[PDB]
Amino acid sequence: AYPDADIAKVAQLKSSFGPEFKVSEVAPTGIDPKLLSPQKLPEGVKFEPADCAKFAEGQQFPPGLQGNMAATAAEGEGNRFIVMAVETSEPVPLSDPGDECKRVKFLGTGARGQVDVVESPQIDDARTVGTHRIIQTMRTGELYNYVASFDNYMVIVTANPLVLPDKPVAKVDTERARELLSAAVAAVRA
Repeated sequence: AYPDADIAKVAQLKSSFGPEFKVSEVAPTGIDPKLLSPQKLPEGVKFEPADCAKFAEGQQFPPGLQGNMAATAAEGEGNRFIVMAVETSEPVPLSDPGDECKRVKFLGTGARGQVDVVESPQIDDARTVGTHRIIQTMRTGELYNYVASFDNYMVIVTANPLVLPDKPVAKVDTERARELLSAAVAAVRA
């Protein structure tokens, strides 16, 4: 379907960031599901709605998947953006909450937080899902995740405030994150 698709083409998105950004890259290499999924929630935390517990974990990559990943990341204007492109031997099941689970809260001794579905862009022949994770750990850590799924490809944009010692926090540029997702999918596909 996507004959010339190549996760290595995420390198193209370097040119999507101005001189105020520091850009880095991860060359194509075997997948590491731990680097791809949101960080694991602590044990014993309780969920609300309780039936929405799975969606709190965000996009998962099953431990059996084979595949490769490449990434482009940028830090600047008080944000970090990571654009990851993944190709697997079969499609990754997409995490896609219904309205019942568009907000999940959780609470435990080590942690408390919230995972909301947020607007994500329409991308031709792809499914897209956006979330906003706000996590307090023993304190607040925040990020936006945008996922695009097509065939055996998955593209993930993660955007978070830079939290630097003794500096104020900036708001996340979610507009830029969403445009990075569209641009990355178009770059990877052709």
